Amino acid sequence: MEISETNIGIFYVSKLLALAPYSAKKNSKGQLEITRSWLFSIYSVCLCLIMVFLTYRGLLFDANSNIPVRMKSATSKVVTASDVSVVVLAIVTGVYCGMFGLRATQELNTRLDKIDSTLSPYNNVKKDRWRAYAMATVSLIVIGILLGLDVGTWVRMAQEMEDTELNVQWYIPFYSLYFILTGLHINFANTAYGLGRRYKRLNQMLRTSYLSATKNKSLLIRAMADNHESLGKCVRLLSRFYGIAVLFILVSCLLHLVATAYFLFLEMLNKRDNGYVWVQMLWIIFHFLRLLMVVEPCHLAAREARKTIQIVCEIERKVFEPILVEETKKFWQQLLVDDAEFSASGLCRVNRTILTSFASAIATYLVILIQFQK
Amino acid sequence: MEISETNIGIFYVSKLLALAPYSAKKNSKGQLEITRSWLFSIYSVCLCLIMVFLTYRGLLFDANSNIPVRMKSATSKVVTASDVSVVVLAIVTGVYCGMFGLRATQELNTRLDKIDSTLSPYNNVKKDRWRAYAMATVSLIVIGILLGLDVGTWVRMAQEMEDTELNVQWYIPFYSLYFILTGLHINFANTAYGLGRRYKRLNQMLRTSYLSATKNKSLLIRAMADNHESLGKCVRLLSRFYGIAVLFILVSCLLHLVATAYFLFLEMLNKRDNGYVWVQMLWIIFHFLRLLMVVEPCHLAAREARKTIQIVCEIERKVFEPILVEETKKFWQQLLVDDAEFSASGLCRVNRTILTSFASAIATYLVILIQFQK
Amino acid sequence: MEISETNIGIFYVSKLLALAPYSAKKNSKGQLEITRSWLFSIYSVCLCLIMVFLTYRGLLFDANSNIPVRMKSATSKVVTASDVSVVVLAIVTGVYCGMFGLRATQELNTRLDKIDSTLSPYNNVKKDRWRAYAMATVSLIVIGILLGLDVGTWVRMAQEMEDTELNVQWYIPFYSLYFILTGLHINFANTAYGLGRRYKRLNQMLRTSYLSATKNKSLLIRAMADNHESLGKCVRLLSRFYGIAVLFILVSCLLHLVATAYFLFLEMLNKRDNGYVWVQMLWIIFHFLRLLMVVEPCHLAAREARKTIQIVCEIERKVFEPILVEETKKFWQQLLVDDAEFSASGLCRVNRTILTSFASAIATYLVILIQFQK
Amino acid sequence: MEISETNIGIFYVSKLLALAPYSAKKNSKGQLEITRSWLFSIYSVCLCLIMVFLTYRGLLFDANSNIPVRMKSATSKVVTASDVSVVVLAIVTGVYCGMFGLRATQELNTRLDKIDSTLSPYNNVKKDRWRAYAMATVSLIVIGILLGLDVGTWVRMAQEMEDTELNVQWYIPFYSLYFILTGLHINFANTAYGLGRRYKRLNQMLRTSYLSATKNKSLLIRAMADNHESLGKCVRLLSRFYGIAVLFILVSCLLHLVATAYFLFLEMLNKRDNGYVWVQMLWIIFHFLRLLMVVEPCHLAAREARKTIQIVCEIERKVFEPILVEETKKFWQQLLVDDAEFSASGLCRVNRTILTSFASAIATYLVILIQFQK
Ligand SMILES: OC[C@H]1O[C@](O)(CO)[C@@H](O)[C@@H]1O
Ligand SMILES: OC[C@H]1O[C@](O)(CO)[C@@H](O)[C@@H]1O
Ligand SMILES: OC[C@H]1O[C@](O)(CO)[C@@H](O)[C@@H]1O
Ligand SMILES: OC[C@H]1O[C@](O)(CO)[C@@H](O)[C@@H]1O
Repeated sequence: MEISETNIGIFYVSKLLALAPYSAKKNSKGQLEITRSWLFSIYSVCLCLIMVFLTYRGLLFDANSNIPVRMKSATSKVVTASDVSVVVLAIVTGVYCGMFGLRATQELNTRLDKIDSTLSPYNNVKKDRWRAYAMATVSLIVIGILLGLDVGTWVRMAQEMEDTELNVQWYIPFYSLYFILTGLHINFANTAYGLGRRYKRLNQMLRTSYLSATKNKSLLIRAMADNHESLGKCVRLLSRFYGIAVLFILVSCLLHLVATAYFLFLEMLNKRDNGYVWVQMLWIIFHFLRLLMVVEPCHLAAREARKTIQIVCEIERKVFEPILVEETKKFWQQLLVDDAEFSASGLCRVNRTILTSFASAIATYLVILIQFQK
Repeated sequence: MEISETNIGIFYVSKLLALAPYSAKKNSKGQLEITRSWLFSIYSVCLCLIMVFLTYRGLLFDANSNIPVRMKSATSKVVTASDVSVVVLAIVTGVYCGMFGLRATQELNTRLDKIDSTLSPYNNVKKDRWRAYAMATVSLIVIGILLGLDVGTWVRMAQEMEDTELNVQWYIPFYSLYFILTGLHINFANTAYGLGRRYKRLNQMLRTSYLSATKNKSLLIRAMADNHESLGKCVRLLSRFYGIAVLFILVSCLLHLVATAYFLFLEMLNKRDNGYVWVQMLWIIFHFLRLLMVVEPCHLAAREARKTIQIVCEIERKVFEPILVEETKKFWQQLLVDDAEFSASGLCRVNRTILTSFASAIATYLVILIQFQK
Repeated sequence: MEISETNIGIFYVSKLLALAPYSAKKNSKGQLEITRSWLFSIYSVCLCLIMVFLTYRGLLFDANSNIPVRMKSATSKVVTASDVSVVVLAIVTGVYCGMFGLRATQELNTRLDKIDSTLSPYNNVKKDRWRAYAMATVSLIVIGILLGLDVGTWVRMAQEMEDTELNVQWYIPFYSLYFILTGLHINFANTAYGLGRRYKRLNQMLRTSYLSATKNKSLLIRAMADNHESLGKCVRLLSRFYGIAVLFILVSCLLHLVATAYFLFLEMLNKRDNGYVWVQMLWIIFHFLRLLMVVEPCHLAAREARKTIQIVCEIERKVFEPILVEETKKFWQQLLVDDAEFSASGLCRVNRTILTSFASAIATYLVILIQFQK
Repeated sequence: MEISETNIGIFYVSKLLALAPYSAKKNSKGQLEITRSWLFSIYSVCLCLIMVFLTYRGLLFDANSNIPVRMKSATSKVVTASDVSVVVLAIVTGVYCGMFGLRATQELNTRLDKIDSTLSPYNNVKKDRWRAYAMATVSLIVIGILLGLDVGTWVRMAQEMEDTELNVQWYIPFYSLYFILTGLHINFANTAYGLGRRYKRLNQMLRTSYLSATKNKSLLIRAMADNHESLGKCVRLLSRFYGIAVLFILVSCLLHLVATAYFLFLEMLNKRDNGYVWVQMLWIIFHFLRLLMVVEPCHLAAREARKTIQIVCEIERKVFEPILVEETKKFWQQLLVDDAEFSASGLCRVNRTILTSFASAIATYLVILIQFQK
């Protein structure tokens, strides 16, 4: 995860949501330093364990309730349990990654500091801060009104048939855990989008400074080679930090994209109220947007990294000095060798192609289950 | 999309079908210039919106009609809605690509002009114009008689049980939108086939001029290197212009190849008239041909681009001059680096392998659905 | 397809089976010449058309017979029609490839002649002839007793309930077409195995002559580079000749591996005679062996082609002369560039990985269909 | 398989379990020599044949018993037969690989001896021996208590309804064969983990000795190039030795991960005793751990092999001598050329991506079968 004074609200939100128990303390030479927060580590572990235990306790309390609200069936129980358990797994993986990842975070931030140090000409900070804050605020607000609307529609259905108020607020830990899931998505989307933006700036350096004695050109070549190595290693560091968390996030998103669609189809077939149908449509849209927050930044970063050698050849021809050509040859050898694709801890490569495979899964399941219903 | 006086009827047809609101005006130095047509942009947006609203209005009017003609079932409604909605999505994506794509079209045509400028020896214009016009006319005619036959068979079935004339002409916007889909297929097939033909000419240059002082050979090497870069970038420009349109076209084609087959199987099982069965067989053949108009040109272009280094090695050995060998080394470095595969906006690579995967999908669905029917 | 005096019986059998209407006439300078046989081309087209029409006529005659023997059901009809039609498609594709492939065959044989010309030290002809003749004889004999056993078991079942003799010999064209399918498999297996054996000899040249003035070493380097180009181009020529025929062969083999397994499962569930069960087990084994006659030779050829640069590096280090090192550098550049994987006309790459995918299909279908039966 | 005095207990256990009929005899010059044990080869073949015949005899004896214990159904019979037969196939493949693999084992051990000879600085033997012995003991113990618990729960269920003691001990050969399967897993996990650890040491050599006259640096470069070749060839030797055994192990693991899950779901639906449910949960966990003993070591080895050129570039820049740079260029050419991914005899590449595909299979089957049950 990325820690910087460009956008420190994201780090504070992640720490609040028990996903980054860290401390951001400066020294005199700038260089924001990330240290382990022992007071916040125990807070994160306690909050994660308490929230998971609470949502599971509410889950089995609804299951054992006299009139169940959310899980009253042989199949509704299984699907609701799968949804809650996959959300719990995503939360636990995010907390585990944020806890035992201090060294990876420190190394990634140290590399990013040197990356930003030599990217001055197109280092526009205000726009980056505004974009990051807007993305975080929009994500938190959309999930806030989504959880509020979900509470409202479930309250409406429960009151349709202490009545049910405690039965429906038994899922408050579930929505609190959804909040932590949104925070984890915010963190990963910020880090990957920052890596992609730095790759864009790296591509821009060679695109404008060269395709427009002279040892400054050789210095720029060496600095950009170091920058491309640092970005390629930062992608690997991110894959070490949130690789399994992103895997479980993708699994949760696929499971939700299947289960919410199945619930919407069943509810439409039963010819019930329009509120639950609209809420499930909003949930499907939100799940699609959530999926377009992990595959999209990784795809952008990989595509921008791949677009460096294709411009490096241009300097390879548009050079005459015997030293700068050798330097560009080394850079070309790098880009022939380097590969900066995000990996979900080695199981899969996160990019837009997943969007196809997920569909190839969903269009399968939605073809099977529906045909079993009718 | 490609604009040239070699075949200007395709551009005029695309502009008529609300898919290319552009103006082709020359200057004195040849160089056909493509400008944004503000009068035609509003016409395109109005036609697209009106056509989509009209086909949807007819869709729900048939659904709410006293005796529905095309959608009278719980499953027929869903499948017909899926077909109409996927056609609508393809049309909307094509219009959106043709509207917000002026810069990409201008850059692609500017690059293609320089490509054709230095490909004189095998620049045969009359055959290219005849082939493009024949392909466009055949596509439009086949879809015309197909829509006419579909109107006829649906009229026959509707009259089998204002009677039904307004109910059956409620789908005239649907067939008008199918016409725009055919026009979009024509446009993409023309552009991709032109890129492939230029790749073939590029391969022919090095295949005949070298495998048969002398600085003309070095000049030809440099010109062909520039040509291969321009073609590789033109493939990327096309992937930027029609990348998502081709994705939605492939999705529509897969959905139709499944739905038309399911309808044919159901209709054969019900033992009804032979006209609808033959019309659906023709529709399946047309959908297969439509699929063999996006994967086929992209596959041809990629295969012809891949067949350049495999001939570049021949000059790499069949050269003696110290400068021409270095030039061929740079060209070889390009072809080792370059990749000219069309991408459907990053989700998938369009080639003949899709034909396999589509089958692996269809043979799945046609195995499931049929087993659910029997 | 490969024509040589090393094994001319395979070519004669292929010509007899309407799969190679060619003439093998020598000139004084050795160099067996393949010419188009106009007398045999019309024979091949007539035999193919007559056989296809005859098997289809018998198919619909059994379907319309008073007591059908092989197709008396709603599903048995469909599965039997699929089997017969896929066999017919394979036969038609093989005949079409053998007819409009004179130029490809001539070029492939011309390249193979030069390949064998400079592979003298390990050119062992008697073993190659014996292996090819044994493979062809074993394939023909196994299919002969398989068709005989199939005739016997179907006669037994038909007589269990002109009685049925004409109804059961209505499928004699089907088994005659199976004979042509076996001949096509023999042809492709001979050609691909010859390409693989020549790749093995090429790998052996560099493995023994170098890893054991001296311009003979440079001559050997140049000759082996030419040989590797000729083999890589011969693989492409074979992919042009039998690319679609191999695709339809793989489709037929997958369809048969599914259908025969489904029939065996159904017959075991019905608790009928053991003869049909054993015949279907033999048919499944034969279909598996048939599949291990297209993926196996292509996989062997690709694996042996890939094992050339991995030994080329050895000479790259074990050389001292400034000219031989440059020659080995060119050879290494080839093997870095070259790719000699057989392609089924671009849809898929034929290798052992298909064996996995086929299973991933079969284990799917055999899981679905069976669960639908019980 | 790896034979060394570092861990000789694994070899002795494998020989005892009829998976390595070899003899480890030293000569005076160290260099542990592996010879074929004719006394142990016949013992291995007899034990394998007797065990397979015994488990099959017990299988059909339970099937033909008056009151079947494990297979009393139309589907339970099929699933139990599939499990037992896939275990038998894995055992037979392991025995066949261990018998006809003397040359491959000898070559692999000879290469590994030279690998370990020049890896002295980080050659820590005590930790390697402790880790290997602990892994083997833990695997054997976990499978021992698992088979004991399985015997106990099956005895409990059988006594719930000579009573059944001989019927339940009719599966003692099945659990004895499971022991041999565990031994095969131990052998492959030891060999692949040793290859990965040697790759780690190779990566460490260049990571510490260079990234910290001088011909010792060139000597180290040459030695590490030879080491990387030897490791790449040792991976190929392992793929030759246990390639098909690992394929059948993966097939068995997938079949078990599906069948045990189906049994657990059915047993939970039937609302039976908790002991069988907990035993099946333990079996699922053990099968997952077994799967994380073939994909995990191969993935680690491939990932560590891929992390060599990415550090080789560092010496490529951090060198000044004209000879050491040329040596590093040759090493870079290797790592650009080399590929050290384990292959299951060419059908598939064993890595963590399989974990995804297996899930994509399981999540399919568990979606189908369950929907067929309800
Ligand atoms: O409660 C929120 C979660 O449960 C569902 O609403 C099920 O209807 C899912 O769509 C969503 O992920
Ligand atoms: O109306 C044309 C469209 O609707 C169908 O005819 C359904 O029968 C499809 O085959 C076709 O794509
Ligand atoms: O007639 C031979 C063909 O038909 C079947 O026997 C069906 O039982 C198939 O197994 C085989 O391919
Ligand atoms: O007997 C052990 C084997 O049989 C099962 O227990 C079936 O319940 C499997 O889980 C296991 O692989």
